[PDB]
Amino acid sequence: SSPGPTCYGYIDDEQDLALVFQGVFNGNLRCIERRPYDAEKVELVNPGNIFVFNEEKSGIKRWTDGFSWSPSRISGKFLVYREYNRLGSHNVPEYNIFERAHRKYFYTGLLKKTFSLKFNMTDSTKLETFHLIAYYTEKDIHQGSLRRPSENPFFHKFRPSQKLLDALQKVAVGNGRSNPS
DNA sequence: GCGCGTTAGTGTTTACGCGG
DNA sequence: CGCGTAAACACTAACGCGCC
Repeated sequence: SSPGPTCYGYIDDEQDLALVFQGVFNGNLRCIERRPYDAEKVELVNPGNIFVFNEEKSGIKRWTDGFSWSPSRISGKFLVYREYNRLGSHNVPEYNIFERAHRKYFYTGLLKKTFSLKFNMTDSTKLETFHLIAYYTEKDIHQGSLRRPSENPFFHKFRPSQKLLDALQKVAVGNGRSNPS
């Protein structure tokens, strides 16, 4: 079934995030308003797919796509997860194969990164929570087949308000020590 | 539909590695 | 130390099974 991604591309840094969020605040980019159905979940997971949803307005606090994910790792201010399956007995790279006893599993190459932003949206300081989910693949990192919002003319009009930029820099995960090259 | 035990998503906490 | 990685752990939403 048919509601789809909020936009298409790849998120690398806060500038990419800011454009997507601003695009959502303006109303050009449509957020997810309800949890996907079981059959809708299978389609979510396509590379380049980006989803944004308001926690309060949608009732979604945790995003579920029905796939198998590794434990969370930190990459800057993002959380990253890796999809894994079990073997047959078709072949895959050695390093991508592991074995949680007793059975043997492998990493597919599909990846998910997440980001949460708490941001004022009227008077007072009641805060709404915006969730961002982005799917991509290792392969798309080599080929560079996915477009970043910040290098995509479509997002240019979504130039971020300073309040958004400030809110984004205030964000941290675990110890604030994660900082990949 | 509802109750209830299990799994999983989202982080925090704690531990590991190393330049110099 | 200061910087950066990465595994362990804790919380509980969300799932899914039984019901028959």
